[PDB]
Amino acid sequence: TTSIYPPETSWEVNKGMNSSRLHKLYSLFFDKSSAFYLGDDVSVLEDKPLTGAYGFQSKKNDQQIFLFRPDSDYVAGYHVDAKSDAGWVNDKLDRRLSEISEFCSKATQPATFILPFVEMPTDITKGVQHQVLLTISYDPKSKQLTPTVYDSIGRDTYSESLSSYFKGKYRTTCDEILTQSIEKAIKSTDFTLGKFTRAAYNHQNGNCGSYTFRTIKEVISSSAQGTEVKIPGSGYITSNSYLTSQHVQDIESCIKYRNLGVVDIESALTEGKTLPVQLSEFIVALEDYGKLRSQQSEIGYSKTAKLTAVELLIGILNDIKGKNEISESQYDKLVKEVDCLMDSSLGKLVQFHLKNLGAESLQKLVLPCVKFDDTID
Amino acid sequence: TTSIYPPETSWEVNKGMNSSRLHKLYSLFFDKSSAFYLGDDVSVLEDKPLTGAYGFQSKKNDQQIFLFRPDSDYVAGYHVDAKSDAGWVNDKLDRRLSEISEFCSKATQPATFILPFVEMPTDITKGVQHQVLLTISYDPKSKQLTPTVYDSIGRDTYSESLSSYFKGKYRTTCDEILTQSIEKAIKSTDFTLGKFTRAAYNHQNGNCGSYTFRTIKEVISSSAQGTEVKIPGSGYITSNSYLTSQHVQDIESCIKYRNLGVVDIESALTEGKTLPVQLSEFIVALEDYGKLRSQQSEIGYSKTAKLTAVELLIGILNDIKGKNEISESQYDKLVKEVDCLMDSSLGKLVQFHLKNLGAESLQKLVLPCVKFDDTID
Ligand SMILES: [Ba+2]
Ligand SMILES: [Ba+2]
Ligand SMILES: [Ba+2]
Ligand SMILES: [Ba+2]
Repeated sequence: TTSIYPPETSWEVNKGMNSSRLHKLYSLFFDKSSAFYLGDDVSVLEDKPLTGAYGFQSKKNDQQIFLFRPDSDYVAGYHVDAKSDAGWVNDKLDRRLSEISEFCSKATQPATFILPFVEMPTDITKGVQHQVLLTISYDPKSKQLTPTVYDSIGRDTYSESLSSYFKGKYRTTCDEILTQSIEKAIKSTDFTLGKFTRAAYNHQNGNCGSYTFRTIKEVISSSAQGTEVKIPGSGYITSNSYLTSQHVQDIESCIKYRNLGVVDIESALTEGKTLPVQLSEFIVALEDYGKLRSQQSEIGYSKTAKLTAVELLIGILNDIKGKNEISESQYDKLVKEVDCLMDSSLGKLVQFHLKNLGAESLQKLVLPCVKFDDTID
Repeated sequence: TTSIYPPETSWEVNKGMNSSRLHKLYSLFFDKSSAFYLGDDVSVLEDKPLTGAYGFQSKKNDQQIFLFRPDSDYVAGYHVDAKSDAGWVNDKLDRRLSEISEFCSKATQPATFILPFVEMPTDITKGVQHQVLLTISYDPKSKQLTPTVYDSIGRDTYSESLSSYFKGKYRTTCDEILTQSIEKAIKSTDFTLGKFTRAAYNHQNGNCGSYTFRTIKEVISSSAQGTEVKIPGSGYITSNSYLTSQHVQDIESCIKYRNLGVVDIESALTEGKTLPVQLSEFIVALEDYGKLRSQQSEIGYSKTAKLTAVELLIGILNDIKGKNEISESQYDKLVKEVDCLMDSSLGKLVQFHLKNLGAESLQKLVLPCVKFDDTID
């Protein structure tokens, strides 16, 4: 168990997802600068905790929404070979299903449970893991609950499609073992099991993670009321309108440039709070850029140039955090390095932080806190 | 512990290396069709086993060569931040170093120990692991032994180079902790420690694995006698001449198309044997192609077309293995699918296997074993 979610500079959406990153992204849900912001609901009065998840009262409804914090251990393996057994669900995931069942056994209000999880083939050697989303909606008056999976990799086109017969020899997904796990989680045969369905969308053939996150937003908002809206018809025209570029830079800037504790997040979705960006984060980001840039592995600006720049910027940033102040000479030295710190990736980092610090530039940011006298060097 | 090394179709060199694959590649060392073939030496008379490694008497020398079977656990982590401590070496790797030291404490003949291992930064979040190679050469009359590391990622160019000063703030490699582990492995202060050196070659910035394998070959052959020959001067002109395309298709075809037990390998380097390709392998390869092709994830031929083809080919291949025979009708059905089974990747697979089965084509391969009568459908 590790408790911080560092800035991963040089991370991009095509570089794939994991439980920690996804959880970090959760912080966006209450940030109004963000297109993932839910002003569609509020938190659940401090009761009914349902461990592992964050609760939400609908502002527009009597409907309650429980979104699970992601887990390295929510995983479903499936056997692609169909002579083999359908698969396994990880005993924690199974556990959470049993727990939903038990939350619903006593529930006076309609609920929706949103669990993100990883779906993988275990026969083959690739072991592509794709980020994927389960939601279970329960109605008390209807005495029943309906499973659904939202799958981003839902490409396949007729040429690459599978015949009814060959489907018999080959599993492309974990639906068999998963439905099994669910009808196992409820049996007093207490509940009617609504039909299991799977929502696929356009042509992915590892961006799955980010679509999953977007879908969580869509799934929550759409539950204040309204049908579920995803790409391939019954929704958005294109994948690009659905997950917009403003959704993307939001996600990327979050992962790429921020340093967030898990406590900070937990508080943030418990109290319906936004997490503003501390200056300490700017410093950590710079440091990580710094470490990564110095690497050799997987009047233009050089490595030692970039590094001296980061060193100096870091220094100044600290002396600002230090009570204290900046000195004239230091301001000059920064000015010489400004055009370098605004260059490329490092620039994007810096612009992110200046934007969220309420400063137009490095000079503007740094200009107060400077002590002057007379003529200085 | 898993004991087979399946064919990974769709694997390519740019897709990176691991302990099992690398070990599988070891099988090429005695195959004369292969450019990795050592007709430069023979095995060690069955004595002096030095557990974990394979021994070799030099045909041209009194020199002994011990190449280690790779391990998921031979790993060196290093801290890129230099205010931090240099790193860690995995207690197994350390263990093997202590064991070399002890083999050399009693040794009457000059030896060279070749250990492949993975080198990684632990501060940063990427955790790029790059396949890398240690060799330790001991002389009894010189009372001493010399460490060397061969590093393929040895790119960096002056712009992306690191100043003497910034080297002080940043580690790009595991040399510090590694040299430490070595001078720790010998202290009675019994041995003189030859100077630790590191051989880098051209411009990689994850092919590292395959270069490492090539280097093992170079390191072994070059030890029958001769200086060590790698790319950046003191060797081959270009990386492409060093690791030739004939080296590459050898490696790829090995990983991609073969099914090899670890027992088969162990025997093969113990007895100096070649492993010819069983027909069973062809069948396994086809099956794996089959599984992977049916997947949706990370008059032209369709998925269901390709699959029916594989199904039929597999069927026929089995009936061949089954004592038994093929039937006329079956031969026809194959003929209809021939142009499909020769297409693209599947084709490359099939051509690999036909080449190593002593058959010009599918029809030629399958043509005996067919029973005829009169006019058949
Ligand atoms: Ba289970
Ligand atoms: Ba039923
Ligand atoms: Ba150790
Ligand atoms: Ba010394």
